[PDB]
Amino acid sequence: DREKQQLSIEAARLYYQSDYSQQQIAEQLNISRPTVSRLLQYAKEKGYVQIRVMDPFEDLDALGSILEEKYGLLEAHVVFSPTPDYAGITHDLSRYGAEYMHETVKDGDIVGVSWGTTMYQIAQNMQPKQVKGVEVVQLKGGISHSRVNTYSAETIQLFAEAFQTMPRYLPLPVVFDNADVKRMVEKDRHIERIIEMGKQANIALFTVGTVRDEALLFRLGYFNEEEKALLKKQAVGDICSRFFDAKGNICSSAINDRTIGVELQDLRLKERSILVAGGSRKVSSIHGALTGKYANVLIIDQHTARALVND
Amino acid sequence: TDREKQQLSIEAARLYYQSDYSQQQIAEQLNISRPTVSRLLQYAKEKGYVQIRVMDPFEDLDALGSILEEKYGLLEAHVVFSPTPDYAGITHDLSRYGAEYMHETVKDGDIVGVSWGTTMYQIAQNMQPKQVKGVEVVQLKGGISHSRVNTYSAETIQLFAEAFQTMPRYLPLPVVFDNADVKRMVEKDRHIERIIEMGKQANIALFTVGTVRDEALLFRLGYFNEEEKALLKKQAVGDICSRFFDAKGNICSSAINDRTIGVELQDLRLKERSILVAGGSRKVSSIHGALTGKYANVLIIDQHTARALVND
DNA sequence: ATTGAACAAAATTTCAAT
DNA sequence: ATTGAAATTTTGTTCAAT
Repeated sequence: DREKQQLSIEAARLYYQSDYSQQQIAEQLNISRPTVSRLLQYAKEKGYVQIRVMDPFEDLDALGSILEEKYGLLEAHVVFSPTPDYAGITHDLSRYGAEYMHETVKDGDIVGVSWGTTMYQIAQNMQPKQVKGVEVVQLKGGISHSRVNTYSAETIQLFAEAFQTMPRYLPLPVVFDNADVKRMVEKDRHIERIIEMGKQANIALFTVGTVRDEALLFRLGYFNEEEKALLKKQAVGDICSRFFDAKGNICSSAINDRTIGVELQDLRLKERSILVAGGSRKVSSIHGALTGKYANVLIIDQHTARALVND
Repeated sequence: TDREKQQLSIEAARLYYQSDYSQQQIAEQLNISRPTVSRLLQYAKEKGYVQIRVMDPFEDLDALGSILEEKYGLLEAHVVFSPTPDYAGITHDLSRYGAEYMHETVKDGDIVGVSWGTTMYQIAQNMQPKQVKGVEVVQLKGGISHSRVNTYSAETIQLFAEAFQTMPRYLPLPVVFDNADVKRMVEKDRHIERIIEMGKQANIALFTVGTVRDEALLFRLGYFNEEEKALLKKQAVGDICSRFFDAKGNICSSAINDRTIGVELQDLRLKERSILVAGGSRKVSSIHGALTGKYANVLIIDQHTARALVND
């Protein structure tokens, strides 16, 4: 009684799993084209072919709402990434970072920047704007040397150009050998306004770093091999090379007190402190940072965002 | 790459399908052109926004797989839909599934044996690159001096290697030696044996079954010297790795298969996953003899050939 | 219930413009 | 690149036709 059902199931499939024409189907079945159309209608009617309007948008909205409540943030943006490998996440996040900055930055904003290959990516997306009275400042200390390009210079430059301003560098190394040295530098007439502008910034954009032995800070030699072994133990991640713990506290003030850059606690004051991070290799650093309540805007992927809530 | 267009596009697709609205109609509510609406719908399908699934009695597909999954004692049986019953049409579709399966299957530190074949090469091309490490990929099948079609042997194993962040282990030997003694002491050469041994160590194996007709050039390259060509034609049903067998999956002539190069057949049964991709209306006899020989424990086959199998 | 020419409404897609 | 207009198939739909 049901050799028709089989045909309807057979023909309907060809027209959906082969991208076949109605007339393509009528050829092999040696039947009329109108008949084939009727068969397809019949299959839809009894539900041999069922159609679904999956919309991840809704999912992402709600997930964000949880992170907003969980860590008490102003904004949480969950960005869809098709892949959970680090690279794919980075790219998708980066491009959203760009868009957000473009939408967010208004005439007369004071914008603090950092460097990082993360940070560079967000910048690279064009994000140009006819904005006025905007200034852009370096928040993170620099290097003597590195095996990879830091892209530090170009990073802040591109930000500047895009905002019809020019860069305020912080022309200092990330770490001084001695704390007294560090104190006396930050007080210099010129240096101080740069740090002060750092603190004045109403926008701040940064990533959090990893603990892998492939970290730039580990490689470059401004840290004791002996102390790094101890420091790594107590430090989940870093923002601008100030290291925190699983509760967001400075793991070592001894070392932090000889580290250059705007101060972590300053971040809490800022009208928008924007963390972009993601990647399942980084989840440890993100929890610490949000616990420290250093960000009030979070940009994160759904892989990492899932791992943060469901834990 | 706009949040609004993704939202607007999906809403329109939702409207067109769910409430059964015409593109013209959708264009009314959205106050846009009819062509635009059509493009939006295409975009939604493209990014997988709208998903269409076809359901049926299990016989048609799925269980169609389980019945022989259990009949031949195979671990896995995958029946792939092909819109047509000719070889090319089937091969193409099987090939693409082959690629996907390998991508899902191959894990860090696998030993992967492959072969060559017009079949094998398409699976190879449709292979997806993968973030995997410690993987090794080895040649299981002997080679040729010459052929009228390109064997694609080299590129086949190369593409597999590249995709798995390893490099190729070739077997630099002819498929057949004139004399069995020659063959034996070649296999014992310290360099060669590492390769054959790695062949036996492989926990994954991927191969097709060449039919009697297919290896007519094996017949035609002066091997088997004909007095054996006859013996093989009538008896053998197929050939995996240019080794032959009969309908009950048994080496047809051990005399001949003792001067043949490649990873031994019986080794295939030992492997954690031995994956046969074959199908085709003209090629069922071979599959019959390969699955009976208990060589494969994973089968990838089309529905035309799969039904013809259950008709024994 | 059921074909299928012939017609008729419905998407596809090039063509031109912005 | 994008949007509509315009033409062309592509899907549906009346009609009993040869």
